[PDB]
Amino acid sequence: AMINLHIQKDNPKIVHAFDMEDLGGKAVYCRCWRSKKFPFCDGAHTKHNEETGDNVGPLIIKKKE
Amino acid sequence: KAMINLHIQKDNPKIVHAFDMEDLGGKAVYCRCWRSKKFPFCDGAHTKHNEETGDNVGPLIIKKK
Ligand code: FES
Ligand code: FES
Repeated sequence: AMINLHIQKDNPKIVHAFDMEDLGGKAVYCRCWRSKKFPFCDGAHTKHNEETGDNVGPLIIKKKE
Repeated sequence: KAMINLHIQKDNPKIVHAFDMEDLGGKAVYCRCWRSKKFPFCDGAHTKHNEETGDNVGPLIIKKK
């Protein structure tokens, strides 16, 4: 069973590379591949966890202050 | 129907990782397939997942400019 079901299925390996300056003060990244704002988290993991019984959540990268 | 995460910290109801940009050093490669033995970091387990399921998931790279 696949993890990603709809994102850029013409791409054989979806990879996102960012410079830390592109994150600003905080970036919240999607790790469930259900977000409408992918690679960013939009809270779609909540609906996925409720329907499948999963426990996935996002990745948060922020500035120290 | 089926879950994304199968074995990582199943006692945790929502797996979230939060880092300061200083904790990344020069480059961090984050897992988005939940198959890595070094989770939240990518160990290349996505290649085996993509080969077996026909998926196209890949990691998230955050680096210094
Ligand atoms: S929407 Fe995918 S982890 Fe939040
Ligand atoms: S091991 Fe999960 S994306 Fe590389």
